[PDB]
Amino acid sequence: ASIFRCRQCGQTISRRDWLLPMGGDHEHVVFNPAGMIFRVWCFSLAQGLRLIGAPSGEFSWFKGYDWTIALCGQCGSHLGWHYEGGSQPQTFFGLIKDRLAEGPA
Ligand SMILES: Nc1cccc2c1C(=O)N([C@H]1CCC(=O)NC1=O)C2=O
Ligand SMILES: [Zn+2]
Repeated sequence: ASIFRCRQCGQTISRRDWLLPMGGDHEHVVFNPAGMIFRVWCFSLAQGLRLIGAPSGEFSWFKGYDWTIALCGQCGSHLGWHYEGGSQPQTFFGLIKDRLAEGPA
């Protein structure tokens, strides 16, 4: 249980080693304006995604950061968001825990 894959298809996405304690905890539970609750795990790094469009600050869960939707690059499943434009770090990924599968490298 060291690498994270897309639950829907298997695409390699991230690694346990790349978890990022933002504000002291890698896990942040948040809601969007449609009321959907997400258990977001922050990662300093991820691969295998497709980052869609240009960034937006609207509704951002992380102060100082703008977001882009992050899809699985293989199957299109919405896996989370890429955050940029901030500070320490300038960028990171916020991925929806239950949309990944954990397993051996
Ligand atoms: N405006 C809408 C409308 C529908 C769904 C979402 C947003 C929205 O902003 N986010 C996220 C994007 C990422 C973020 O940081 N905050 C959000 O509320 C959504 O899931
Ligand atoms: Zn996928």
